[PDB]
Parts: sequence; structure tokens; C-alpha cells
Amino acid sequence: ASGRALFQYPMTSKIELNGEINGKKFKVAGEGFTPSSGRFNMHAYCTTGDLPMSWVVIASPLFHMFAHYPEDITHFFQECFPGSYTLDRTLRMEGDGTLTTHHEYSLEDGCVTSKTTLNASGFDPKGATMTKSFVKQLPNEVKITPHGPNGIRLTSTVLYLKEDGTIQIGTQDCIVTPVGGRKVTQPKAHFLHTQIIQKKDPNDTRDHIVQTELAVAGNLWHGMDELYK
Repeated sequence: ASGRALFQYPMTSKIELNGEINGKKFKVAGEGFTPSSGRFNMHAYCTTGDLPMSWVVIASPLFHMFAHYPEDITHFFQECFPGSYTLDRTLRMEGDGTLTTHHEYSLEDGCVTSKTTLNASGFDPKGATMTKSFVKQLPNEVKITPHGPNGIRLTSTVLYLKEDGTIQIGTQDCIVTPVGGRKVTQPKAHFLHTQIIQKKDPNDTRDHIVQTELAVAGNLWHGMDELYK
């Protein structure tokens, strides 16, 4: 049994994330629940003290195999299983710094675990990422296109909302590569609608967040496919 057949709900997740911003090493761990296709959360916490960057900006680094796909588009992220895939991400906060992440996943026992690394340099320490001045990120559409012989590219533009009510943009560009090193059928070009909600549990004493992603794929522009080969 493989691909969609491996994703029977409910499932769960863990994450271990090691990172570094402007020299400040930090670590985050978490666990979460995926009750159904497209709805998945993550209770996460900085295990080294305070998190030295905005929880809003770290939201994207914190599981595309849990997205809901209609039957008429290939669920690439799921079809990579067994074997898994990696994700390389670059996120440019325009006017402020740039950060990268590398993510490995494995799936055992109804639980996806993610080992993730994060590097971030040249951030304005008076800017919103480092002063933690963001409130949330707006929903958006991630564009997914074939990449190389066996990958996909994900691009997006994200609007981050500051406390003062204004927007900072981040541009985001990811590559996903199966590491089952076997052929996985690539999908047509399409979009993944994505929403992130973050809450605090004031019964957790650590620096922490409770995050839900809703993620739905769709053929938003039926024409888009012909532009990609």
C-alpha cells in the first residue's frame, strides 16, 4: 500500500527544528494532530528559551503531505510515500533578511516526523521579524509547477501583517525532491490555497504557539498547465 492509501485519518506529527538567526542558535520541538485531509495543527515550543524571531515568520518552516487534493490532481507529496521527500525553502523578507530551511520527513505509525534546519542572516534587528511585531499572515495561493526530472517548485508571495496595521512581503521559493530515489509522477501545474491560524495556550509556560494550517489544492487557472513542460 502506498501514496494516498497511506494517509488514513487521524494522524499526528512531530517536529524537531534547529536554527540560527543572526548568529542566535535556537531549537523548537512540537507535536500535532491531523484530524482530516487538509486540516492539521502543531503545538510547538522553543526548547532553548525565548524564540529570537517572530512566530509568524516561522510558521512556514513549521507538512504538505497533509494537504487536501481533489482526485483530479496528483498529490505529489503523498505519492512520494513510501520513500519520503525533502524540501528546500528560501524565504526573502523583502527589505529585511532572508532565511533558508531544509526539511526531512519520515512516516511511521500514523505519525509524520520532520527534522528541519533553519539559517537566517542579515536581518535588521530593529525590523519586524526580530522585534516580533507581526500579528499574522494572510491567506494565499502557492503555485506548484514541475521541476527537473523528478521534483516540484512551490512559489508564493506572503503578506505579513504588522501591529501598526501595515503589510511586509515575503517571497518564498521551494523545491521538493523525492528521496525514495524512484520515479514519482509529477502533477500538472496548479495552486494550493493555504491559511495559517496561530493561538497561545496560556497553560503552556514555554515560548510556544498552537498553529493550524488549512490547505486545499485546486485547479484555479485551467489554462496554466499548457505553459509548463
